[PDB]
Amino acid sequence: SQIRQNYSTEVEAAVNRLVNLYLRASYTYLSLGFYFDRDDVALEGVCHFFRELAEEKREGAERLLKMQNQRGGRALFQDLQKPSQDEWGTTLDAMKAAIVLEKSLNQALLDLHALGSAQADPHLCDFLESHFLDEEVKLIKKMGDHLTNIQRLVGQAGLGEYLFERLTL
Amino acid sequence: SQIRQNYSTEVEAAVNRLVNLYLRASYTYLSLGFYFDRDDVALEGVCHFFRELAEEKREGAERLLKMQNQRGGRALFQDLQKPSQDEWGTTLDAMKAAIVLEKSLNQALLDLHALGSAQADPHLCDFLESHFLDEEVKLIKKMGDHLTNIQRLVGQAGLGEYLFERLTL
Amino acid sequence: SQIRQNYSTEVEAAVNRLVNLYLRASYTYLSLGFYFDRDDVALEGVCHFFRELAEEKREGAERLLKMQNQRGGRALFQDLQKPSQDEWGTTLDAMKAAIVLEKSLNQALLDLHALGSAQADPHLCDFLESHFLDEEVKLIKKMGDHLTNIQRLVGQAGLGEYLFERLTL
Amino acid sequence: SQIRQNYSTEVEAAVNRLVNLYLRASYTYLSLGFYFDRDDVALEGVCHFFRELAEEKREGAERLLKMQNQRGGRALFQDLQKPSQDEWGTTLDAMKAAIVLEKSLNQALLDLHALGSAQADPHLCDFLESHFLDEEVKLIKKMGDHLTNIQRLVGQAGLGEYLFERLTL
Repeated sequence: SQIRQNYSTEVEAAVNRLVNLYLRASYTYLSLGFYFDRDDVALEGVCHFFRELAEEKREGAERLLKMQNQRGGRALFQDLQKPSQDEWGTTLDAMKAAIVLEKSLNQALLDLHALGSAQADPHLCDFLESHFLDEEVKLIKKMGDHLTNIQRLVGQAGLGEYLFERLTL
Repeated sequence: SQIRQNYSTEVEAAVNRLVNLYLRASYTYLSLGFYFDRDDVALEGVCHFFRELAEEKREGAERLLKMQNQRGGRALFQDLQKPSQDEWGTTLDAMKAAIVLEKSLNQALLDLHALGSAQADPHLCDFLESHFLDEEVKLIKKMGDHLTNIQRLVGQAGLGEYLFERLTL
Repeated sequence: SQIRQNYSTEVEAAVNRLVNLYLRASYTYLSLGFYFDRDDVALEGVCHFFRELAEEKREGAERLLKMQNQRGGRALFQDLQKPSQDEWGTTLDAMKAAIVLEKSLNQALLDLHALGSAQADPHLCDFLESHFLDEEVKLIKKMGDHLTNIQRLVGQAGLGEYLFERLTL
Repeated sequence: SQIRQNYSTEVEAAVNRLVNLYLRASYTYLSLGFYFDRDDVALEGVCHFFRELAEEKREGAERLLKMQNQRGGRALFQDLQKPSQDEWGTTLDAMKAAIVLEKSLNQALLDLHALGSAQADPHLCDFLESHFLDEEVKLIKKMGDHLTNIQRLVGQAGLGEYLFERLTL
């Protein structure tokens, strides 16, 4: 590549894997969202929460792909594996699964940042810090907040799950 | 002081102690507010309530400091002791601690008013009446109202604490 | 903490100490500001300068406290020690004391950044860089500029101090 | 008087004397203001300062006269003695004379408040507190501030007096 400069093949490959992770997360949130739109689940506020997150993760993947091209790397796409569950249980179960998912994305971000630091790639480090690391920390705090409120509420579970959907989401 | 007139050294000293009390209360409310912002507490309406009060108490201290200078007294600052607790328990526990705190501020206000009356300092008495005594009485009534509603609600405690935060605060 | 990830206990503790430092600085600027509001000092522009800084330092402490909660650390508050002086002398003396104070805050920021780098905590490093390090450098440059102008002016000290307050502050 | 209630003859008489004091102060400020409008003094900002105060004192006297009628007392007017000086010297001399004058008004206000308290006349006490006592304290603080700045400036007296008039008044 005529433009490629200070961009290691290790970072290029790790960026492609992170793209796959973000598209996988988007797919998981798509499944979470439509599960809560089932007539026998019917928690529209929970559906909207996860569908919003599906779009966020997809836009994350696109920003990584744009940056890959800006640095002169080459995007490589792999199969997207299906979400880990077909049915997601209660709002509590779903929010726990979502926190687990975001923490695995955050760890991938941190690992890629460590690689960029080891390769002395400051543009990559700045890119992750500006557009991903703070967003992950804020999102995980929000999900933690939600988890705590769901748990406080489902100590009469049906009533609690309805009130959280109506008054928080 | 060229401007000092009818302003006793006893009142000057008591004003400085009241400034310390108001800054201490501000600090306590700062700790109360961020406790309820913890991910394992997560009651944003309670956090906002106490953070608003932290600002009110700080503005109280500043008004006392401005008046101290207007009368020709000299502000003297002392160490600010840390809040009495590191963790504040439930919304009920926190609102009880807050009422206790405001009643101690109110008693300090009343004692300073009694001193000004004993020293025949009508400007001081009017200053306390216009800017502090009514505000304390209104605030304590509001906290009493909140206490009663929290108590009525936590007769299913988790559900009650969530509903109060969502629908009152 | 359910949300805590890549956040060492050493950083958590250093963040709490930085919160104490910023609240102490806020308290110092409160004392500086009201000193210049004394009827026998009467430099309103200097009072406004330091009172503005008291608010900035308080907002700094609050941003650190918010970030502490976002990462899953636990805020711990300690006694706030009183400012180092009761009377601050001339505008020159006060601006020297203020520069000394800001450089000690800056050094604490730099030490915390070094700790985060040693712990491979890029979210912390980015947080300090975005919200604190540039603000400190700009503020210290401004105080240096002010110091130089005060010094040029007080080579007829009373006249110089009045003109600086009227025409710069 | 059909309407007179809880209004002692001692308070009625003291209100009439305070009216004379306020009209005398108004007259003094009229003389101060036009002295600084002399072509051989020519400090227009000082002239405007004292002429503003002449109007304030006149409005004070009118408010006392209105209150006298509201309580059913009878206004009695006496000769107004001329100001104590024909020429007022420098801005420094004039501001010292003005502070002396305001402190004598303040002491008269405080004495009348003490009389009302001794006569258990709360309407009188409230009237003085709302409309006079705070205004006097603020005005005396401002004059103290001005005095300090004039003194700092006239440590090159002609230049100092010009700069104060131009940049403060």
